[PDB]
Amino acid sequence: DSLVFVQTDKSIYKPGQTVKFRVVSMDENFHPLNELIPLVYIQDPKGNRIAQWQSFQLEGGLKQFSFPLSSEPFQGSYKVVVQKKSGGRTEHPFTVEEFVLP
Repeated sequence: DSLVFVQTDKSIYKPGQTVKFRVVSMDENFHPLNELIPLVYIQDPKGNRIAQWQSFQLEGGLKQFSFPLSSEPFQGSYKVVVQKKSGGRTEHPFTVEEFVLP
């Protein structure tokens, strides 16, 4: 039983930008944990797993990832999903949008 959570460097990204997120783990008293996470992935508005990293171990209590969005990506709400060994899961949404007219 540890506290894992996800954080993106932004809440809203525009086409062409690289999404950067961090997976963090800690215990009560906020002690950093070098936890081995079984799964973390990004899901787009259509429900696709456009990126996925397996069996990685946190260093210093966290691990950073990045995902370069294409120039014409689906727009709307995405989500980073992390699955911890204990079977617990955590979802962190983020959006990608810009709109046709400036």
